[PDB]
Amino acid sequence: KKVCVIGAGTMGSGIAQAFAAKGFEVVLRDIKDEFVDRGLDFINKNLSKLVKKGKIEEATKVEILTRISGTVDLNMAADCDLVIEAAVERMDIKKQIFADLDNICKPETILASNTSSLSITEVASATKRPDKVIGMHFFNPAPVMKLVEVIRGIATSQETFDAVKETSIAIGKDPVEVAEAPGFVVNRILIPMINEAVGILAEGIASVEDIDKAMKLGANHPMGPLELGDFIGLDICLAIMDVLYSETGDSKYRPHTLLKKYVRAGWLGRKSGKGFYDY
Amino acid sequence: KKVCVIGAGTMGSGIAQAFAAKGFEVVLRDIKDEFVDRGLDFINKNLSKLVKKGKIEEATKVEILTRISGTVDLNMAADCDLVIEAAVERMDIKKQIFADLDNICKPETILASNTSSLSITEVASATKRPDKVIGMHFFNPAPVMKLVEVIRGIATSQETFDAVKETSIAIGKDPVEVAEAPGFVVNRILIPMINEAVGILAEGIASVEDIDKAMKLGANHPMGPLELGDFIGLDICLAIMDVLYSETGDSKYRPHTLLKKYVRAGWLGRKSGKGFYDY
Amino acid sequence: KKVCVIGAGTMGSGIAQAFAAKGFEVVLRDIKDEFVDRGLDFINKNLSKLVKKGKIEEATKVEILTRISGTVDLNMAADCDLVIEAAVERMDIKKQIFADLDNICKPETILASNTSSLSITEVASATKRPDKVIGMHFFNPAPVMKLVEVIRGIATSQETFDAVKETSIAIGKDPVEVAEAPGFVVNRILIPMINEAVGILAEGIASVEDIDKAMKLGANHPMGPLELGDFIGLDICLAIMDVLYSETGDSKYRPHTLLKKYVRAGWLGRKSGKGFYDY
Amino acid sequence: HMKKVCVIGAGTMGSGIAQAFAAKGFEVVLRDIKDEFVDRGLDFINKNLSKLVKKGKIEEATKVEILTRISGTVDLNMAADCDLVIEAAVERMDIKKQIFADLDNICKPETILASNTSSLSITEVASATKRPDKVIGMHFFNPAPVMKLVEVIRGIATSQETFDAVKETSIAIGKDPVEVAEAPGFVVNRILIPMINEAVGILAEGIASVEDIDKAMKLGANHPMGPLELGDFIGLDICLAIMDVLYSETGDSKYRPHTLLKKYVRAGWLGRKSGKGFYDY
Amino acid sequence: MKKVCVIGAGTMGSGIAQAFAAKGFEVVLRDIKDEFVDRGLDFINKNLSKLVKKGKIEEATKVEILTRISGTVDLNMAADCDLVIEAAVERMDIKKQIFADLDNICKPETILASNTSSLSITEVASATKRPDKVIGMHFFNPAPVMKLVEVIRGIATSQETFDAVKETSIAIGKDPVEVAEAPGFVVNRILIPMINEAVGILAEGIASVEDIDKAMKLGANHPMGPLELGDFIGLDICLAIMDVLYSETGDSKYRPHTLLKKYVRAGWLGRKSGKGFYDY
Amino acid sequence: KKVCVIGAGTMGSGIAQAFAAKGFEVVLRDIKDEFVDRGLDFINKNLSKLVKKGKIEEATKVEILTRISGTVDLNMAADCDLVIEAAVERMDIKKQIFADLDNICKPETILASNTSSLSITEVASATKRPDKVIGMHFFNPAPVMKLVEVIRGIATSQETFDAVKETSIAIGKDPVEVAEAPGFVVNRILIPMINEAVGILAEGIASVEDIDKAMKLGANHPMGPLELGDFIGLDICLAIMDVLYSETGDSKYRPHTLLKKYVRAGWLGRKSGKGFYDYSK
Ligand SMILES: NC(=O)c1ccc[n+]([C@@H]2O[C@H](COP(=O)([O-])OP(=O)(O)OC[C@H]3O[C@@H](n4cnc5c(N)ncnc54)[C@H](O)[C@@H]3O)[C@@H](O)[C@H]2O)c1
Ligand SMILES: NC(=O)c1ccc[n+]([C@@H]2O[C@H](COP(=O)([O-])OP(=O)(O)OC[C@H]3O[C@@H](n4cnc5c(N)ncnc54)[C@H](O)[C@@H]3O)[C@@H](O)[C@H]2O)c1
Repeated sequence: KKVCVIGAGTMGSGIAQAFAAKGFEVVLRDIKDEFVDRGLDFINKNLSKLVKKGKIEEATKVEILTRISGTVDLNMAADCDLVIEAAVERMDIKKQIFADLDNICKPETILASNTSSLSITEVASATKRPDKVIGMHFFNPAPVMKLVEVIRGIATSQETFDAVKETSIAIGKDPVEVAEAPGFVVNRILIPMINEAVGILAEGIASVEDIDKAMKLGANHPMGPLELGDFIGLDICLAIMDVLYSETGDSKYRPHTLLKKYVRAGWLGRKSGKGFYDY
Repeated sequence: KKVCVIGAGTMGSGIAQAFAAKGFEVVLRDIKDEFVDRGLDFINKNLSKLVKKGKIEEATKVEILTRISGTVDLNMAADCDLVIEAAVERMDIKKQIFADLDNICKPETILASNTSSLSITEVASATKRPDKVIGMHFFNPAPVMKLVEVIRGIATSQETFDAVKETSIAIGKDPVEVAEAPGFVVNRILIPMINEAVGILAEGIASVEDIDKAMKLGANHPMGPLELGDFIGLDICLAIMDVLYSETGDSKYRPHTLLKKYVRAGWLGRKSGKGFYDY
Repeated sequence: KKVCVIGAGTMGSGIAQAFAAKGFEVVLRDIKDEFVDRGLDFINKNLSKLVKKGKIEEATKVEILTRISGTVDLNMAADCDLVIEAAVERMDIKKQIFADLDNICKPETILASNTSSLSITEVASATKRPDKVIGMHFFNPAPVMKLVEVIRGIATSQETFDAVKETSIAIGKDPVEVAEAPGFVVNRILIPMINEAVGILAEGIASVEDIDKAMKLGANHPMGPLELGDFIGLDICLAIMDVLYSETGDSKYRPHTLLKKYVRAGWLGRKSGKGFYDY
Repeated sequence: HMKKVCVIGAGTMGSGIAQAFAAKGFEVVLRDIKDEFVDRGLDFINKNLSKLVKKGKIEEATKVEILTRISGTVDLNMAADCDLVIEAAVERMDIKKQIFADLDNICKPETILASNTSSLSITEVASATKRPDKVIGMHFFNPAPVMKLVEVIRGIATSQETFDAVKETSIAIGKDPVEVAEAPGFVVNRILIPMINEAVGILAEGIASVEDIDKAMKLGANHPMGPLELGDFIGLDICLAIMDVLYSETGDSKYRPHTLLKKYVRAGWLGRKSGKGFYDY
Repeated sequence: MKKVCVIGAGTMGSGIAQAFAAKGFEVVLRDIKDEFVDRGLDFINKNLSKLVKKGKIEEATKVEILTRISGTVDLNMAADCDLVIEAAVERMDIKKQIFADLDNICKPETILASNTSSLSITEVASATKRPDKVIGMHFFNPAPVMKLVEVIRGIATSQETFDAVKETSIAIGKDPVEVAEAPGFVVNRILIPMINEAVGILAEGIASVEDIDKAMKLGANHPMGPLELGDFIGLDICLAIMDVLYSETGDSKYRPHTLLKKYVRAGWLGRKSGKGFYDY
Repeated sequence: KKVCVIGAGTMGSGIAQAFAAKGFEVVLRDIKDEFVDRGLDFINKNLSKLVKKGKIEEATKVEILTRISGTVDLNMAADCDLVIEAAVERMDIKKQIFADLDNICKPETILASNTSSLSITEVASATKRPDKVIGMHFFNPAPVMKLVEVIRGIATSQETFDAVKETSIAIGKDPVEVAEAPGFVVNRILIPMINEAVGILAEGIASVEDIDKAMKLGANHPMGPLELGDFIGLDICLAIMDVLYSETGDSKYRPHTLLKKYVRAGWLGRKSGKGFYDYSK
């Protein structure tokens, strides 16, 4: 029924749009009016694009925007049935936010995090409602991508998973159940695949462009892995490999040294104008 | 030019079709008439499907079939410009055949292997022609799939590479350059991905179908890794990991114990009615 | 209920004895009279020792020996409800035995292996009743030791597992359910512990006596790890590590070089008069 | 010849160690930084002695004699004339060094300086003193009054004389010492905790249940506890920390802690002490 | 290149300064205070005096060389220099600061090089707006005599920046090699793991310290055995390099041996402490 | 003292020479007359160089050859005091030879192997005189190279070791004591250095020439690792890395895939005219 999204950045704003799009009332919290407005402006822009394409009615864009209430006040979360944290990827911030909501929110509230790399279970333990703590891992762009990885911490109750599953379906998404482990499903498979491509390039086995063509034509992938690395962001790819190696303690997942070098140069991919390809 | 394909199974016959179809004279060789004739039957069937599909006229079918001469006699390769060895077999006898071809063939002839598990360099060393020995890795089905991984043995000359590259383009393919290494590009990246999926299943992190769903929706792939494993054949997948682990000596590429158990059960995927899914 | 034990060595004989002791009619099959009679005579001696010590009455011993019929003829397994193979572990042979038994025996017959190191699943694939093949792993001495690790191949049915579980209880054993994996439970944990001790010794960290004393007093174990290795047999300990490393592909389970050296010396422990200690 | 010992850190382990010495005719000092800690340690010793009285293991008067040999304090200088000092305090290296450096200045030269640490380098601690030849590990097992094993840990500069002296003292207080050249996990932890970590791996992959793993080990290897219940008994946080040290020190992924063990610890499911680990309590 | 600034008046810095002045180049030698600069200049004066005394150069040659070296504390004196060499061993945070400051101060042509092998040149270069002009130039002690320079290219280092540094290296009598930035470059990447391996052999009682060293000297014709070499380099240094190799690669192949850790922890660092694998 | 060398190949002939130059009586055995004469020629030819460069007198050359008798009869080993096997690097054959020698030779005979790669302990176990079996690892060229790695099997006696140490000194060598382990000392350290260089090359970090120059100038080595590889032979280098990986079970010692590719090409180094460098052209 009523949802709070903590953080009005790229994912936060998209998650807010996704719920609001399906008739849910949405509180959207950030820490300065400027940041809130930036999120509302971004949603508004997305929704204009959709009206412009004839995909929705102008009245629908308005109905959706009116369902979203921006705020800088964390107490606005208190009567919400679901909170989705999409803040900065920093463990102490996660834990601080969840501990506080645990006190601010009514007992029934489910507390979810969109985190890619941090332990749901650890986050849960900072609260006295671990049974109600869960991961809800959306994919960019949140309004469009149907996949949600529903991450169960070891103490996440079946009741909590079931409600989030149903809520996920209710907003037009296709949820999958994942017991907490490093990289969940998608990143666990995909990022090492990008890291493997780096390895091939580093040893002069083939060129950036041949590696990518080989994967596109040979495995029927939409993008080649290096192109994909650039799209996701090489700093993100590296941080993910760092967590896989760190969490597993298995050198299997060691990020390649050439990857480290690209990142240290600021050659992060599309968003910096340069990565494995020049933009 | 004129080309010889050695091996009249589905890959060999397919490759011969791809050349004949582009105006090249082709000698298809296998070890007895009944293998040769089966392969020509297979090709005939393939070209028959393409008339019904509307893509070519029956006349063209006939013309394509006239360019292909079946034989048991390896001496018919003597004046060929390119010889493509496609018969899956042991290193000991592949070496013989390349050595045999080295004596038989005119000095211009390039000797190519379709292998993906054996060393191109090692095979080349059984000939006095190592600068003219090269890998040409086609993808199933050979007539339609555009990718060719052109595999350079350490002695393969730039001349030999450039000729095979241009020949590849002449038959409608999109060649990539690959220095010989374990798994080339496609397998080196793709198979460990399937192996990774096995690992996630094995630790009860997610079900078979949620793993595949997550990869299809999350990474926009047309098949999930486990479903893909069943399609390739889990025996084939295991054998590839075996090669990667054996060649690298890096336990990063260790095949998962669970994959070994599926294969020892004869649960090979589609071809046996059962793998990670049952059919 | 009627059981067949294949292999009149120490373990096979002990197994036959445990079954006979609990009311089961038992066929004991080996490849030659000499081995069969040696088996029966080992069981006689065990039972006579128990009489002498006053644990069983003479008439109990006589009844027990009556329930065991020695034979060299595998067709005597034909109507047994359970067959337990306890011959020496060579996959090619074990597969032959299991295939033969598959044709000889009635369809209800469950086929069990006492192997510690060969794949139950792979053995099962040699038969047309993979759902009736299973591991039953006994501990020396079988008449005395309570544990049975019941090893499910990936195709072993619930019904087959439930029947073996009940039978184990019926013979006064305490079965545990183990999905097939390298080392099952006990060896998977115990041998690497012995291997670890060897490493400590090899780096001069502590003496043989102090390593074993530390573990006895510190972990409340009845034998220290090196003693235990000597008791089990160092050749046996090394073969298990070899299997763990070979199946996992994880160098976590590499056997220590010092252990290899002891075994190559013939310094196997108690059975040779010398291992980590002198006997 | 040692007859006066100072124990530093009045927790479970330090108080157990003070009691083991007090019970065997040493003059014992027990130091902590706050009287509250000291008093609590005394209460803990009082309590274990009372349980022995009540079991009929010892007379009440014996208990009163034992308690009299122990003098609590917060003044570090009370260690000055001790023949032996056993530090059993916080496991943080920089503070441990400071303690040992101060003891080095405070103590007569004959005084042997020991640590009960399981995780930190004796060699490294010794290097903060001018008496590295007289620094040593004396690793006790909980409960210290009952368990006979002591792992006597030699730093690379520990002298034969220092070891001999600690060896014969251990034998004098009724303990059974073993000699261990410093390395990660000494003997017991180095072998035992990886057994526990291995059980977690078996569990994680659905190979067998918690109860079946433990039964298999108890019956199959003739152990009194299974690895998973033993982890719960030791404390899964303690188990994870040790694995962490083994992996960190060796740099060998052979000793990587299982990811599932990490998840139990992160949940606060530490075993008996939290009412939940691999089993419910 | 006419004018070079060397930052750091320690042994390494002063040595590099000397090598440049000896070959005709004008040099600015910079450090943090006058005492250090003067110490460095006295060190150089002494080296050159040794060369005069042994008959390698004439007194007037020594004087000429010394006059090409100007000493300072002020980093602004590097502004018109064509090459800057940051010699002092730094923390990453300070290094980045220094390079960022040089980037703002110097004329746009100036190439900014680092002698310091432990840190990523690519990472340092990202602290400036001239990453194309940031490079590694790794000398060997003593820098006036040792011919080898490992010229380390950051991933953004331009062909023009490398070519200039290669040419300058040859102009000062050195023998440069090209190295793409990677952990341990060439020399340390091969050499230090060899020492580490020796330690593993020692730890398992396979052979004694002396027999290990004898074996390598006589069997592989090495000038020093691995264990005495460890002592000469400094075992703390050796450990720190293995730490970097393991940390950067993430491969257990390069794990420092636990016995090496114990020697360092004891303060038994080798010659510099009077004791390592040998007693000095 | 009488010595028997099994194998008149490069190493055996060299070893035989080294013993006869120091006054020992030598029996040199191979399986055909042709191979014996080949060995004796090779020795004669080496000694002729030592004369024609004034290193020894013509009379010394003759004395030396006189102390050597070629044979095809293994029974000529029977009364020798030391047998050195330098035949063929196959475990079955070493076992076979040593089993037979154990029966043929008098009880006092010490049985030594020149093997680089095979277990001394295992070879010794095919005899009933394991206390008398040992490794004597010579370096090419055996007559010149001073180092000998004396390899103790786990059963090799102190007596046997000291005898072989004394004999090693007596023939003007500098022996070192090595407890059996993969690669002994020299190869265990040296070959992975070469393997490491290969990895630097494979990743485009530096060229062949620059790698070797870096090592020569930077480490004061006479040869760089890649040219050293070519000199030793890349097949030999790969076979050693294979043994290290095989015996240790540790990926630390995995041979680089690039090395494997060079060897498969027949680019083995100097012996084939091409390895990391071009020699023949
Ligand atoms: N970006 C992606 O593609 C992606 C994909 C999947 C998951 N995630 C996860 O989502 C999170 C990152 O989201 P993003 O990419 O939108 O980041 P972002 O930097 O775009 O937005 C973060 C926002 O959080 C706000 N914030 C910081 N502290 C806060 C607090 N205490 N309360 C409320 N708001 C606060 C910031 O002001 C900022 O607007 C991470 O946890 C990441 O793991 C991101
Ligand atoms: N060549 C080297 O530089 C080198 C270096 C280190 C160690 N080794 C060791 O030396 C041994 C041999 O090397 P090599 O270079 O002399 O080989 P080689 O092939 O030059 O000579 C081997 C000789 O052994 C003979 N032989 C085979 N079986 C025999 C038998 N039963 N009795 C007597 N002779 C027999 C052969 O006829 C041949 O003449 C190997 O064990 C090898 O590991 C050699």
